[PDB]
Amino acid sequence: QVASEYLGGPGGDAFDDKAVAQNGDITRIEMQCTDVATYIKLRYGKVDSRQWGWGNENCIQWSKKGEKVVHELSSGEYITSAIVTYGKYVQSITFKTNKRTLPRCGTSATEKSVTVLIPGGLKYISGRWGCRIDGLRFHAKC
Amino acid sequence: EIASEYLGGPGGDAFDDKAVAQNGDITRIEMQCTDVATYIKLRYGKVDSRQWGWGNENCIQWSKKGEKVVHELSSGEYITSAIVTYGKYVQSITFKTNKRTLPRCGTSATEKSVTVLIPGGLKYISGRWGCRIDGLRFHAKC
Ligand SMILES: OC[C@H]1O[C@H](OC[C@H]2O[C@@H](O)[C@H](O)[C@@H](O)[C@@H]2O)[C@H](O)[C@@H](O)[C@@H]1O
Ligand SMILES: OC[C@H]1O[C@H](OC[C@H]2O[C@@H](O)[C@H](O)[C@@H](O)[C@@H]2O)[C@H](O)[C@@H](O)[C@@H]1O
Repeated sequence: QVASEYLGGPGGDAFDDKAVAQNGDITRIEMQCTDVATYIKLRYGKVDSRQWGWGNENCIQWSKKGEKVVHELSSGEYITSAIVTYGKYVQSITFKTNKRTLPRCGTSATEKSVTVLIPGGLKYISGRWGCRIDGLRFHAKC
Repeated sequence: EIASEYLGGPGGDAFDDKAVAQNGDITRIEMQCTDVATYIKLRYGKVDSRQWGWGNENCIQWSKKGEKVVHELSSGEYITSAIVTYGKYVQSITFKTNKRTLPRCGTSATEKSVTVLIPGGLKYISGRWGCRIDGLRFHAKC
């Protein structure tokens, strides 16, 4: 499908939820959130992706950890906007759906900012990960 | 049925290319470009819309005119995203296709920017126009 630019840095390892996303529309957003977003894990239909981020509890050597944040999406709800601040890593993520605006994951929003609009709803994400979210790319439905 | 938010201001007159777009897939982008974009005019198959912007030469009282740019799309090329900078008016537009990033229409600016994904490729545009492009909305094929 159509996809955004890659937003972030060259670290970590690549991930791509294309296949897992064939299980269904995004139904849930799970993230780990402190002054930065340290992982993301979407649910596609009934099937969670892997935890993309916070690879190891010893990641606490290099960033804060944060708290788990869960956003359950209702039937027919889809992500239509992502505001990302990023540099070497993704710093913060603000999602908005066709039904509501979700709180920012990552209280600091000082890095370069980009707003990606996804008419019809986000289908899935790809990017890079390790102890944090090194970068993200947003994929539309066609 | 999939369409972006409207990006721009309340001035000008509404336009909508839904009917003329029945003439075919977009084959050409014509714009007029100075420091800002002053009109847009897509070609649907063989058929142009009316010129959306630079209503008449008196508009030189309020902004520069600019020069005509034409991007010819090859068969099978479709517009997959647009980076739009806007406020009261559309300031600049950078179109991207499945094959290439195209030149921006308009130069650098301080206004708000968004990246619009256009799932399945752009079908047609709507918006508002007068002396320039008051706003744009992207209607996708998905
Ligand atoms: O996902 C971010 C980052 O995770 C891993 O690196 C963790 C830290 O390793 C230290 O050696 C380094 O000084 C820190 O900057 C790193 O955050 C992973 O190896 C790396 O590729 C990822 O970018
Ligand atoms: O599409 C831009 C604009 O075109 C027309 O207005 C031209 C200018 O008129 C002046 O009176 C005004 O002070 C300027 O801001 C305008 O650019 C049109 O009438 C208007 O609706 C459109 O917004």
